[PDB]
Amino acid sequence: SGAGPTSFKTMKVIDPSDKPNVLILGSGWGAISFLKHIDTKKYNVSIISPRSYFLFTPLLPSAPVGTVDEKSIIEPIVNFALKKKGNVTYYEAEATSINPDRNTVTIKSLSAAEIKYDYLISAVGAEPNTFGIPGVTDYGHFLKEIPNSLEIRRTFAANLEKANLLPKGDPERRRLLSIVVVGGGPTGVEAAGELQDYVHQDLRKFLPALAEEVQIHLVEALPIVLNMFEKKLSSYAQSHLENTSIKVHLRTAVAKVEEKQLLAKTKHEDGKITEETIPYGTLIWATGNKARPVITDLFKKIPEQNSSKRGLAVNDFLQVKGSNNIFAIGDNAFAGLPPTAQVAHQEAEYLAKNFDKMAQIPNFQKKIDLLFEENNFKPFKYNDLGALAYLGSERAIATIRSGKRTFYTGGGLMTFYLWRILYLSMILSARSRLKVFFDWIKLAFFKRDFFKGL
Amino acid sequence: SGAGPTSFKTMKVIDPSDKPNVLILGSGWGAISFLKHIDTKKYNVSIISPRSYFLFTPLLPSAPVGTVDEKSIIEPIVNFALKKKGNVTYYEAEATSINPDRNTVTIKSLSAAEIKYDYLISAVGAEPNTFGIPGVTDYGHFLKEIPNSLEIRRTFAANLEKANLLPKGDPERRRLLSIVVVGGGPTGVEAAGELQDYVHQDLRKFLPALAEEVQIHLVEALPIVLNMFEKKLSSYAQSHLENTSIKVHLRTAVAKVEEKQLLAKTKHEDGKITEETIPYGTLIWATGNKARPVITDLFKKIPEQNSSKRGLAVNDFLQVKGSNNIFAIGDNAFAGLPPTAQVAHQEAEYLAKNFDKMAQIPNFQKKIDLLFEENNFKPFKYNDLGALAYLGSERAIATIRSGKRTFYTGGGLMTFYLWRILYLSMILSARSRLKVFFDWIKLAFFKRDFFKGL
Ligand SMILES: Cc1cc2nc3c(=O)[nH]c(=O)nc-3n(C[C@H](O)[C@H](O)[C@H](O)COP(=O)(O)OP(=O)(O)OC[C@H]3O[C@@H](n4cnc5c(N)ncnc54)[C@H](O)[C@@H]3O)c2cc1C
Ligand SMILES: Cc1cc2nc3c(=O)[nH]c(=O)nc-3n(C[C@H](O)[C@H](O)[C@H](O)COP(=O)(O)OP(=O)(O)OC[C@H]3O[C@@H](n4cnc5c(N)ncnc54)[C@H](O)[C@@H]3O)c2cc1C
Ligand SMILES: C/C=C(C)/C=C\C=C/[C@H](OC)[C@@H](C)[C@@H](OC)[C@@H](C)CCc1oc2c(O)c(OC)cc(OC)c2c(=O)c1C
Ligand SMILES: C/C=C(C)/C=C\C=C/[C@H](OC)[C@@H](C)[C@@H](OC)[C@@H](C)CCc1oc2c(O)c(OC)cc(OC)c2c(=O)c1C
Ligand SMILES: C\C=C(C)/C=C/C=C\[C@H](OC)[C@@H](C)[C@@H](OC)[C@@H](C)CCc1oc2c(O)c(OC)cc(OC)c2c(=O)c1C
Ligand SMILES: C\C=C(C)/C=C/C=C\[C@H](OC)[C@@H](C)[C@@H](OC)[C@@H](C)CCc1oc2c(O)c(OC)cc(OC)c2c(=O)c1C
Ligand SMILES: [Mg+2]
Ligand SMILES: [Mg+2]
Ligand SMILES: [Mg+2]
Ligand SMILES: [Mg+2]
Ligand SMILES: [Mg+2]
Ligand SMILES: [Mg+2]
Ligand SMILES: [Mg+2]
Ligand SMILES: [Mg+2]
Repeated sequence: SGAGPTSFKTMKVIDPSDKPNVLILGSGWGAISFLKHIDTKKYNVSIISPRSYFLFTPLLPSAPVGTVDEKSIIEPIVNFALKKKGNVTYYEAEATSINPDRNTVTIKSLSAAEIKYDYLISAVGAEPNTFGIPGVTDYGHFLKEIPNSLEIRRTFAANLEKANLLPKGDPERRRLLSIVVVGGGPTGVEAAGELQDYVHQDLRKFLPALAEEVQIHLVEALPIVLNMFEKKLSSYAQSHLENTSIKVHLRTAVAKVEEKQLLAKTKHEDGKITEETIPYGTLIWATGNKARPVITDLFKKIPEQNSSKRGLAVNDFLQVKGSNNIFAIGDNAFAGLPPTAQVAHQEAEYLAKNFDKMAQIPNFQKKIDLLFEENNFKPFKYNDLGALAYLGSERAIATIRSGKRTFYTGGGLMTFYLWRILYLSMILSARSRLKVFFDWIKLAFFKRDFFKGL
Repeated sequence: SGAGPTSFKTMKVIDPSDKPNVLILGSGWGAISFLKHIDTKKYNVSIISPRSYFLFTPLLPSAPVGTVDEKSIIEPIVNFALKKKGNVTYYEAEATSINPDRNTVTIKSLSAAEIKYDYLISAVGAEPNTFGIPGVTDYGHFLKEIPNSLEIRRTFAANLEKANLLPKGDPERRRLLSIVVVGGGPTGVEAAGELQDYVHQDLRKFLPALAEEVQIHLVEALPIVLNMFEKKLSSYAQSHLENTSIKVHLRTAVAKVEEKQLLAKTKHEDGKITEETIPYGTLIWATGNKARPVITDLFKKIPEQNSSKRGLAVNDFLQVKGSNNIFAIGDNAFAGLPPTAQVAHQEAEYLAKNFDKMAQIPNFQKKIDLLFEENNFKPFKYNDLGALAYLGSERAIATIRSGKRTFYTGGGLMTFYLWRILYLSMILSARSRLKVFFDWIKLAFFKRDFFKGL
């Protein structure tokens, strides 16, 4: 086919086939968690993704400022594939059309056909949502993929360089040193906190006059940040952010983004609506999920998905409603659950175990959930294990749970240490775990590397 | 001035001046070793260099394949500057003309004036010499600066990708997997060895068919590799290189480099001259020093330098012959010594100590060596401490000495461990030392990162 140059087929065995062809879309939390658990001797497993590596997304906000290095939080797909007992095929390409009628996926490669399947596992994720707000794509940076980390560093480094040539009182200097982060979830909060850490811990030590003039803004439409946590943790988080000099704009929406300024509209608690023009040098847009084009295209082809908006509606067995043989997990699937890596991972593990049982029942190996129900398959039940968020300045919040029971809840320095330990344990490869560990040790003794060219 | 955006002046004290203006050209072994030892309270110290960081050159051959990371072997100049007690000025620019008549250096910035001096310390180094051989600059890669490391990785990665799409017996596949390294000194030998390590230790584990078809060529005009070592070590080195499958072409000169092949001419020991067309995919040109344009320009302006070729001829006090106030150290200076980091470092330390004594004698602070001779300054005496070279496959050679006495001489696994320990001790910053240490630990457990995009 016309797939990219990082494409492969592993060769653990000599392929004759009798086995169903299982095609996975994506190389992220859902796809790779599924790959880790799927039996590649029961099924012929293929993967379509434009990205030849897994990204440990929870540490992406640490990468732009060099708290961790970009290499440390990625792992090539081939390394996961080579742990499998059977053969794995990877096509470096993006799915452009899912064709349920003829059981194929049309692919195109950026760096260059229809790929057949018996079962499809869609895990392409979601893209950042700009909500049609003008100027976001022209002037803002997303914080979603490794290239975004590099772009943010290049932008902020260039702004610091330009600001440094202007006199202390110049409003252009002040503007160039202004950062606006939109989104009060973990990504935006952690982006803000990591930037504030860089500025106050490292930049201050060699460019103190620049550092003291940096202003970080966090903008969020809801009345609180981190609304997945209990109220006292959200309040603690906001108070801490404010204590580190981050200006938090709650109940605030960005109406437009222009080149050198953006318009923020606040609906205050008293009901008044005010507008503020916020000059900015660096805009990070860290909010909103929306369905990718290949997914919104699929909505039109399955009657039961015609009303879908956020993602593919899936049943208790993670089948795409209206399809006998397409499953969806993670951010591209709507199952009434939050768009988190935790959800993607559990969905993937559940689904892989279902595929083990499916190989024992002849009807699967030759009312869409009839066979699942007749054979007494348990429905998927998400177990919320809690939530973590780094807040800058060696503070984190954490709620740790399982079922109705909460084991731990709190914030402070101890919680930051817990945050680090838990994140290390959740990294999917030993290589990436060691690299992140070393990044953090180096950080205890030395400043971060903040190089525009590396 | 019109210097680049990484330019700075440190502000340890409030500058009034009475002190001579000492201007350093470069940010490499000579310049940074000199900076480390120069008293910035006795002198107003400025630096002109287009590169805002120090490069630990002895580990550059390890960088293309990810034995070490590029970040690990560099250190920003500002970090050395901030260790000094006085103020240090850095201009991100290249010296384009040294103007001895008016005691200035003309600068231009790549990323944009005449800078005055009382004393000039030239340490701009030398550039790779192609010897006018056609095609070297069109098709070859130097191995001199960080961007070259990135370029070599991009080229070899792209070649492996292309070769992987061709059938096992295709001569284009074989060509794309052919590497030619020109130069049998430490740089070329280590480049070859590091590439052979990557191919046989890492690539082989996931692309064995590609790996087994890679051919590395080492081409050298002299009858032996590593001619700075004793004969038995050179012979051991060649034998080891050959034992790892590197084809060593001694007594061989490259007559021309074309796009897909180069012509190698061998004068055999029996006197016959043969030609071989060597197909290649990656060419690394790791031989020959030549004077940079700013230096060859200076030859014409000082009568005593009119006959100079290799570099500025310097006297026993490292003064440029024909100048009262220009000194030169490292590869841009000819003192009858080899172009090595060891020589540059000793020259720099010697010269900085001379500047300490110069500040005590009024004639320096307001026959070019008359004042040095009258005041009984000791001439510079190079102390050869030995030589080290990595050979791939966990083997190194080492000769360790001081004066007439040799403490150690040998090759093998133990010498490789010694090579690592010695290299770590010679890195100029604790940050870089820790990063290299961590790179090597990670390598003991995991494959190298060989990413075209990072
Ligand atoms: C910066 C950041 C920090 C986060 N932190 C946390 C956290 O701390 N905790 C938490 O629970 N969640 C976190 N999340 C959310 C979590 O990353 C997502 O919920 C998770 O990525 C969902 O997994 P997924 O497999 O659906 O999507 P992803 O992991 O995004 O993977 C999607 C994959 O599909 C590929 N792809 C895209 N288009 C196509 C196409 N057309 N065809 C084929 N493949 C395609 C992509 O390249 C990618 O490999 C974070 C997200 C971000 C962006
Ligand atoms: C890959 C490699 C491996 C090596 N390994 C070893 C080894 O193991 N042992 C050993 O003893 N030696 C080694 N060397 C040799 C050693 O690096 C040189 O002898 C040493 O660099 C000389 O120091 P220098 O200060 O003269 O030049 P450099 O260290 O090359 O520094 C020159 C500086 O001048 C700057 N510059 C260039 N043009 C201008 C301009 N117009 N104006 C101002 N600044 C300019 C450059 O950016 C650079 O900062 C190696 C060299 C290479 C390339
Ligand atoms: C009786 C107990 C049962 C039945 C199961 C687990 C019990 C204890 C666990 O720890 C031992 C659990 C408390 C601890 O870790 C799971 C939680 C902090 C997990 C919280 C947690 O997890 C994630 C996770 O697991 C992922 O997987 C790859 C991915 C994730 O995206 C970042 C997360 C995640 O963001 C969070 C917050
Ligand atoms: C009586 C002893 C005296 C008076 C002085 C030193 C004695 C022992 C030393 O080790 C303790 C010495 C043996 C040991 O290290 C210096 C040698 C292996 C050094 C060999 C050595 O050195 C370099 C060096 O030093 C540099 O400096 C920055 C830079 C260098 O470029 C890479 C080198 C270098 O390439 C080599 C080979
Ligand atoms: C007597 C017997 C033994 C084995 C003694 C071991 C002593 C230290 C260990 O190293 C060897 C070390 C690994 C261990 O203890 C600090 C941590 C995992 C504990 C948790 C811990 O603490 C931190 C810490 O304390 C810091 O302090 C300045 C800084 C830190 O980051 C900013 C951390 C940290 O991020 C974590 C996770
Ligand atoms: C009983 C009391 C103590 C303190 C015991 C300490 C044991 C190990 C140390 O780690 C804690 C370790 C740092 C130390 O010993 C291996 C090295 C510096 C010794 C020199 C050494 O050896 C290597 C080695 O042996 C390897 O083997 C598979 C691999 C190696 O690279 C490829 C090296 C190596 O590159 C070096 C420099
Ligand atoms: Mg995925
Ligand atoms: Mg992702
Ligand atoms: Mg998904
Ligand atoms: Mg996603
Ligand atoms: Mg230098
Ligand atoms: Mg250099
Ligand atoms: Mg020099
Ligand atoms: Mg040089």
